[PDB]
Amino acid sequence: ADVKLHGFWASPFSYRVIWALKLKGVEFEYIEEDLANKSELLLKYNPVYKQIPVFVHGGKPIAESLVILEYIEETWPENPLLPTDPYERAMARFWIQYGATKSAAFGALFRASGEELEKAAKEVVEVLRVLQEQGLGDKKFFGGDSINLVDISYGLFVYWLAAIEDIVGVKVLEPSTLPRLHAWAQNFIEVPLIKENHPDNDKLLLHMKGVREKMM
Amino acid sequence: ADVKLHGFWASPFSYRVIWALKLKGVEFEYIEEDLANKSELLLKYNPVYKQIPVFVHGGKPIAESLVILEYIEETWPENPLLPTDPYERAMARFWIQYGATKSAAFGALFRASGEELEKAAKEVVEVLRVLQEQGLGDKKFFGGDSINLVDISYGLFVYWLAAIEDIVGVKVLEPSTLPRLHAWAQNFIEVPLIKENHPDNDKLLLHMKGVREKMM
Ligand SMILES: N[C@@H](CCC(=O)N[C@@H](CSO)C(=O)NCC(=O)O)C(=O)O
Ligand SMILES: N[C@@H](CCC(=O)N[C@@H](CSO)C(=O)NCC(=O)O)C(=O)O
Repeated sequence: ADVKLHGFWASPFSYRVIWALKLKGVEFEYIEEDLANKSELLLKYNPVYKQIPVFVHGGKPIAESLVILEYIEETWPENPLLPTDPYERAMARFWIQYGATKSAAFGALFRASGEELEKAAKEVVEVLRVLQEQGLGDKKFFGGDSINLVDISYGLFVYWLAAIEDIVGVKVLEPSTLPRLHAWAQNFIEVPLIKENHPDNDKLLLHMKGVREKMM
Repeated sequence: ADVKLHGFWASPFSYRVIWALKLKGVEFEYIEEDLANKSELLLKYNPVYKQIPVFVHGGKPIAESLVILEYIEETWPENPLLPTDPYERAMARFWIQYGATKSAAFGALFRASGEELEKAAKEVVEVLRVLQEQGLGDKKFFGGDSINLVDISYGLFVYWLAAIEDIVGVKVLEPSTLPRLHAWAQNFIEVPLIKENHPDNDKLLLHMKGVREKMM
């Protein structure tokens, strides 16, 4: 396979690329990186950040999941994951950037000690409320009737929410508080592409529990 | 004028939009916002962040300078500010995102107290070295022989460097340490479009000095 993807089994960032490639029907070779012993190709291809994912097409590398997603959308334009209208595309990019900026609040809640856990959860709920009210609205998905790059970027929120609930013991996405966003999260998880491509849940929660245990 | 731009006289973010519009030859109405008494249109158009710039086209608003820049490039494709090849476009977006991520180091250096000022300056120099070596290379501009959206995004670095040097008293862009990036910064400042469109330097340094004086 011409296309290569360097990833990590538990990474939402490399899963974003797997979803986009599988949606487009692009064959690819997947390379699992040991983050404690990074491959020579990983360090050569991504000297700036030394992170996965690293997507390679025709021997040329691309780092940063959002940048890779836009390259895939431009290179394989069939089965579009962005709208064609520039204004609608700007709204999609606006919400993808909002997700990237606000993703730090989820890590803060995940590592928050007993005190200030209530405050960290409060800030996450507000982020989700704005996302629901101004981003999603009454649509089934951020992409309308089917998922698009906005829904793919928000898989990271679902990953964080499910882990925070099962490990931290706090639920920041309550059906009675955010009915539309909660319905979205359930619908997203049930999309066959998503159902078929995600880290083993038991293995993922165990891994994340050990990561949280480090920060005391 | 159909196109409207809500900005702030001392903002590099609204200057990014002015540069792109003037390069494209798009007429626009400029609205100066008082950040202490935001207009009804500013709060209506940008409820998520309540910030300038806010670009309006056909009565429809767009917030976030990088998102607005891509909308302008797609809407007025003549005089291109991004390459057409998807791989080259991905490298442009990669370096624009690197600039956004690393811009926080400049604010850190600007507000750094006497102790840890040396450390903040060290981290900025490393950011600039990677930008020079891996981003700019031997090109005159990030856009090659003429400025593109990458150069426009890096006007923010020039704004910070000039202010840090004249206010903090530390020079993080030395010609003998970063010759290519220093030559780039001088060439960028001398582009007639840039020379003709920037905050009054005396007025800007005075304003920024007062902003730094607040954080003690
Ligand atoms: N902005 C990037 C983030 C990638 C990332 O965090 N990758 C992590 C593992 S995923 O939890 C990574 O590769 N870290 C390297 C390390 O742990 O040393 C993107 O969106 O592609
Ligand atoms: N991510 C945005 C940043 C805009 C911004 O910081 N704007 C500031 C003033 S510029 O120094 C702003 O509008 N702040 C509002 C306030 O001070 O309340 C962009 O790139 O458009």
